[PDB]
Amino acid sequence: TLEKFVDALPIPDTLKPVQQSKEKTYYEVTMEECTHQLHRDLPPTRLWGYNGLFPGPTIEVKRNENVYVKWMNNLPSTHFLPIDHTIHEPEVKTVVHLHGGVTPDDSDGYPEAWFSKDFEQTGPYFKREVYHYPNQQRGAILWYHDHAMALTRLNVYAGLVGAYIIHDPKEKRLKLPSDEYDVPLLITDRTINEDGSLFYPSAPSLPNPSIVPAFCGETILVNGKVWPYLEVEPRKYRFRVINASNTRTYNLSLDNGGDFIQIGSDGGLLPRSVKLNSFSLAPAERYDIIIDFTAYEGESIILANSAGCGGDVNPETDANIMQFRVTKPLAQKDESRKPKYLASYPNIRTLKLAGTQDEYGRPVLLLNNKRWHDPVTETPKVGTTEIWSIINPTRGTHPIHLHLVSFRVLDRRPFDIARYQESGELSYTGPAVPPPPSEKGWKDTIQAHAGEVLRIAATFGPYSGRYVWHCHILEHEDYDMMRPMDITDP
Ligand SMILES: [Cu+2]
Ligand SMILES: [Cu+2]
Ligand SMILES: [Cu+2]
Ligand SMILES: [Cu+2]
Repeated sequence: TLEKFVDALPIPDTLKPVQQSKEKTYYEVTMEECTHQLHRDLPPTRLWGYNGLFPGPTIEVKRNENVYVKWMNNLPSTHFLPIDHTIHEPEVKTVVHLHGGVTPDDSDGYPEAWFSKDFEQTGPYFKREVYHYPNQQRGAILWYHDHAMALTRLNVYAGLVGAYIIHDPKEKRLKLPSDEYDVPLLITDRTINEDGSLFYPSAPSLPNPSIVPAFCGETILVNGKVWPYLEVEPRKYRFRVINASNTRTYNLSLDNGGDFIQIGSDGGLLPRSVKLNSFSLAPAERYDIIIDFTAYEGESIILANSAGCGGDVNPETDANIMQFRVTKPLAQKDESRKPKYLASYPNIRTLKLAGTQDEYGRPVLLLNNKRWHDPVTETPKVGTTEIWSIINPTRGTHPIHLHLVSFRVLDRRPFDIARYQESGELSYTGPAVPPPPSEKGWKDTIQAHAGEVLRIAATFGPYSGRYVWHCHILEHEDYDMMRPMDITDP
């Protein structure tokens, strides 16, 4: 296996605008086939990257900045990863979803709004080349990634992911670590062949290739490098932790026993910070955290992982994320702060997660037993608030993502799965459990654990139109755990 901690952590450059005035900002981003070395001891890997970079450039914007992005496809006309034609016209389709963006529906990256190279061919919902991000929303860690119909697991795995940070200037009074002490950590597990090429499985009378129900990579990367190290000064740092992996959930900790200070979730700052010894981070979740290296001068500290992916973690491989080396000399005094008080925050629908089987014996994962192409059923009225009760009788956790909105977690409550299985009866085996401090703020991707009913409260706005909701395990999303969502307007 590849030698851990021999490559420095890349920090993606911040994208510079093509045009910026006091009232509009214009970006252009091209998807390019490119080659990048993922580890000291590997030949360069063929990847698909935004602006030919992996991860894509970090986009930084201000709350309410009027932002436009022209996302362009400069990619080959055939894919280099295994395509399964049975889960359903150009072979390569792309569309960019700004995950967590409060976005009008024609700029949200609808799966059927894809386009091929140079917009030559476009899907049925294609409408515009330049996407509009009004950014009228809390400061927060967003990220952007491909969302093309039936291809999302492959296009993201190929490298099409990037960070997107909304800065709210009113938060600058909290004096949280900033500038070079504010670092995104995009975590992606991959399997890499001896020759440096990406491996993605082509099989689980099955079709060949065949989609797989889950992908667990052999190696962990952060910001596009295998098991990297980051030299840090002995002071406070802010890290924007993004799980950009297809399937893998991480459970992070520090091997010197230190704590994290969580300050933010998907939808922005928590109401109050939380000292944590460890945390779970499923696909597309983000943790905004502070690590205080002040008391750890000279130490090497491993960011460790304890969560299995198709088996227990391997102490020599996926038990490891990255290594901090507290050996950078202090440039200036640490003027940053770790406040404990961060922010002040002032119909019912029932949805069933379940899996069936297709004609080939493969599992198909479904929301409410509906296919993607079935007529829409989740149709809340713009401006209305709903409580969604998400019932999970399956064996595993599903990280559920609702587009457009962020939501509040009400509670989780266990139920007997065998009983529910047959009579369809919701017989609770314990009291509801309110969200921990980590989930007392705003979320947009939420772990619905096995054998539990999860309740969330969302207000559906400010925009109306056609959106989606789905599991963010991309191997589930593509087959077929995704549904349209119409926010209706009278
Ligand atoms: Cu996403
Ligand atoms: Cu999303
Ligand atoms: Cu799922
Ligand atoms: Cu989505």
